[PDB]
Amino acid sequence: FQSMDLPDIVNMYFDADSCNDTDALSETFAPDAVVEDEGARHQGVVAILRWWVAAKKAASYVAEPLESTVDGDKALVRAKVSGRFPGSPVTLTYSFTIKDGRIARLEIQ
Amino acid sequence: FQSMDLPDIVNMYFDADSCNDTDALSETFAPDAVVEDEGARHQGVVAILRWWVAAKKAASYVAEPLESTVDGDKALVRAKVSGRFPGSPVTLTYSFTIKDGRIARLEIQ
Repeated sequence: FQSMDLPDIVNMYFDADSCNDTDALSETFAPDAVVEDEGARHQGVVAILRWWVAAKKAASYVAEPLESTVDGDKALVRAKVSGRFPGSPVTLTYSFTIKDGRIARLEIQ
Repeated sequence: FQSMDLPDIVNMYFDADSCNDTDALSETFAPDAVVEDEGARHQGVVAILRWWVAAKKAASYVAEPLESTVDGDKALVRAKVSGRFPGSPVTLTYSFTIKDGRIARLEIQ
C-alpha cells in the first residue's frame, strides 16, 4: 500500500487528522455530510468538528492507513488506530463516500 | 511496512517533516548532528533547519516512508519523494544514525 492509492480527498482527511489541522479537516467534508462513529451519528460540518475535537482530547490518537480498495463512489481504508484508550492499538475500517470532490459520508467500524 | 517498524525518533522526523512542524523537527536532531543531501553537507541544528526550510520552499515535497530495516544504531528507510522538482516522484534511501534517542546523522542518497 501507498498514499497514491487513495483518492486525493481521502488522503487530505488523514493528513489533516494526523497534523491536527482544523481548517483542512473542515474543508474536507460536504456541508450536508455525515460521520457515524463510536455508537453515534454526527450530521453537518459543525457536529463533525465537535466530534473530531473531542476524540483528539479523549485519546490523542494516531490513525495510520494500511491498505485500501476503491469501489465506485466508495473508498474503504483499513487503518491502525493507536492511543490513550482501552485496547489500543486497534485496526478499523474507514468507509468514505465521495460526492462532488468532498466527503458526503464516513462510517468508522 | 508500518510506522511501528520504525524507531520512535525516525517516526518523529517524518511526522514533523510532513506537518511542517519546525519545533518538533528541531528537537529531533542532536546539537552536533549532520545531514548530507543533494551534493551537500549541513552541520549543526541551525544549518539543518536552513536546509529543511529551503527544500520545502523549493519543492513543497512529500516524503512517504515505504519500507525500513534497522541494523544496530543505524536505520535505513526507503521513501517516496514527490513534488515540484524535475523527475518527481523519486525513491530515496534515508540513513539515520541514532545516538541517545536523537539523530546524530542523516544521509539522503
